[PDB]
Amino acid sequence: KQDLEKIESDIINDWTEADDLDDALDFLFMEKVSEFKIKFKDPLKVTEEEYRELLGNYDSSNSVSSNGITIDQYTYDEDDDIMYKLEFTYRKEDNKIYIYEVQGWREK
Repeated sequence: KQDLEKIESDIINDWTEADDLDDALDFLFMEKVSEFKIKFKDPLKVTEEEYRELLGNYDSSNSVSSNGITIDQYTYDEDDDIMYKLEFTYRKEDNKIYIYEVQGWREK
């Protein structure tokens, strides 16, 4: 019954859908990408804090939400007068965020 040595020796875990998206964002945020759009047949489930981790340090935001949906917009002030706009379309119920759509683009 000393297989609990196996349990503490165990490496976990750790990946989650958010991590997987976050990793994509990493790519999609590069200076060379001018704009991307990702639509989800089945929405990408995510926790409130997982969602806050995906946003990381925007300068400003605005969101609007009629019916079950929230179009949430985020701004990242960049160099040479360029704003970066990230936008998440999502239903939330509750404490768990169901992203139906992510969009990115830049503006002067």
